[PDB]
Amino acid sequence: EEDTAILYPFTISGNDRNGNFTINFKGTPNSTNNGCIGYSYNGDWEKIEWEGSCDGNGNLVVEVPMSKIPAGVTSGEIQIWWHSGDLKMTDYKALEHHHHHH
Ligand SMILES: C[As](C)(=O)[O-]
Repeated sequence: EEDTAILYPFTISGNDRNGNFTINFKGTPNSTNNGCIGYSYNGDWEKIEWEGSCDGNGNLVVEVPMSKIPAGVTSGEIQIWWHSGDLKMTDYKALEHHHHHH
């Protein structure tokens, strides 16, 4: 699982579930891609799947409602699974956290 995916750990509030978890990916223009927002919940690893294509500028914005992550969850990993060309996460915003991946 971890070993074949490209990994981006995160932590969040256990309580606040307003808005979206928004993720910016940069990659080959017109590539197709998928992955998840994974997290631990009561000792299970749960996955919210995402998928999309990069546009002509190489950009892919993924939006996942925060409501999909159960209350009490405080940590996880954004993962890239399939990437037809190149893909990397550059940024995400969840709740009050504006994160840049250097
Ligand atoms: C605010 As930061 C250190 O997660 O880019």
